[PDB]
This record gives sequence, C-alpha cells and structure tokens, in this order.
Amino acid sequence: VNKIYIENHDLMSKVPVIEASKESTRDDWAALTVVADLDDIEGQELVYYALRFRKSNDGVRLDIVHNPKDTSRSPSVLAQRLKSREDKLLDFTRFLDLETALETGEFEPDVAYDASLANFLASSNMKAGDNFVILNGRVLGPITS
Ligand SMILES: CCCCCCCCCCCCOCCOCCOCCOCCOCCCCCOCCOCCO
Repeated sequence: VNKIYIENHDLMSKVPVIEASKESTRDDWAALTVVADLDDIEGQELVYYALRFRKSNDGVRLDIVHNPKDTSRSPSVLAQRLKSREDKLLDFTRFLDLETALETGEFEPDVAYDASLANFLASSNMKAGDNFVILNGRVLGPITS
C-alpha cells in the first residue's frame, strides 16, 4: 500500500504541499496527491479543484506534482514557481491566481528533482503528461482529455 510513498521521498519532499491543519482530527485526515500537466489548462483546472477541496476540508494533506508531457522545459521549473508561492495556495480565490503563480519566476533546473519525477512515473506505471490523483495510496486515472 505504502510503496508509492516510500520509494519517492526525494520527489515528495520537494513538491508544493498544504499540510493537514494541526487543529483537524485524525479521522478527518486524508492524503491527496494531484499529479497533472500544469503546462495546459486541463491540468491546471484539476489542481484548482484540489486547492478548493483542501480549502474546505482541512484534514487533507494535499501535494502537487507537475507532470508535463513535454520536458523541453525542466519539470522542476513550474514545481519551483509553485513551491515559492506555497504559503499563498489557500489565498487563491480565482483560477487566474493559479495561472499567475505558474507564469513567472526564474529558477535553476533541479536535475535530481527531474530524475526523481521520471522515476516516480516509471515505477507508478504512469506517463509523462498524465493527469491523475493518489488518494491514501490508491492511484486513480489517468483522467483523459
Ligand atoms: C474527475 C475527477 C475530478 C477530481 C476533482 C479534484 C480532485 C480533488 C477531489 C478528491 C477528493 C476525493 O476524496 C473525497 C473524500 O474525502 C472527503 C474529505 O474527507 C476526508 C476524510 O476521510 C477519512 C477516511 O476515513 C477513515 C477514518 C476511519 C476512522 C474510524 O474511526 C472509528 C474510531 O471510533 C472509535 C474510537 O473511539
């Protein structure tokens, strides 16, 4: 059950995270990962829905894995842009706010991060560009077009 979470600590340590509230209960806890291609509106839309879900459900730990189909730009670039605005993620009220968060910010590519992402996909039998979620170890998707 756990294996997806054990084999990918390096990746999962670097992605944007909204932790479960401290004041939330153990029974309200859930672990939701959204894996989506943030180069495209459909992937962005899925993350936006997940942000809205977390805003209203504060026992949820949400983390976000940018999973582009095209890797000409390092997958770590949008990841770092979003990571740099982690404290703002629950202040978003508008889809445009997420778009804006992804649009600018100069970051060196993280070569090790990119390799950890490729490894995560391979070992999870998913493809670059696929949009999916992991809920308490259950992988659901891909969610097609
Ligand atoms: C096409 C797909 C579109 C996707 C939309 C955007 C993606 C985000 C949406 C994903 C949401 C999926 O999950 C929804 C369910 O979660 C709702 C929030 O609730 C989380 C809580 O879940 C807890 C699960 O329950 C397990 C706890 C069991 C506890 C048992 O307690 C008994 C103890 O009692 C005796 C003790 O004295």
